[PDB]
Amino acid sequence: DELYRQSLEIISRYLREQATGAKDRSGATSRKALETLRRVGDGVQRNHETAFQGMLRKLDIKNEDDVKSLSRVMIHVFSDGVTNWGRIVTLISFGAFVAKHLKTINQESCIEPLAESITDVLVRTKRDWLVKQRGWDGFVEFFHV
Ligand SMILES: O=C(O)c1ccc2c(c1)N(CC1CCC1)C[C@H](c1ccc(Cl)cc1Cl)CO2
Repeated sequence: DELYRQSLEIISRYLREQATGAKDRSGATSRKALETLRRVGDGVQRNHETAFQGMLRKLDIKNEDDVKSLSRVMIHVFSDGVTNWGRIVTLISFGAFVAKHLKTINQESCIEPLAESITDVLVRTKRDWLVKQRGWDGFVEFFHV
């Protein structure tokens, strides 16, 4: 699955850099995908901060067996709705928000697994749409400014 490896690399690096605050095959897209993500994902976290605040709170993340359980509550929400790049970035954006919180409570070791949960669901349930959109090229294309 190349579409998956690439999605995991992107979402993973975004999540890791967002939490750490420090930067870390299908090259000439991934770099633009990550670039677009930083821009719009940051916007989404900013303009939607109080809703993110409240959700993180509703979630109550205290430890490792809180992230695992997460997938339940997460598939529930990304899966209810229409497919568009706007709901995908909010999916990944909140993921970034959770990652920020994890490094706060010493559970940075659960960031990569978190990025996996997110990636598994994004490409497991909308893989065909992604293929249709030409993957991350569609993403970058959609958000040009
Ligand atoms: O309604 C939408 O357009 C919408 C689209 C996607 C989306 C969400 C809302 N949610 C809910 C909102 C309120 C706080 C963000 C977060 C959720 C989610 C993403 C990542 C993790 Cl790590 C856990 C969860 Cl639970 C699933 O991703």
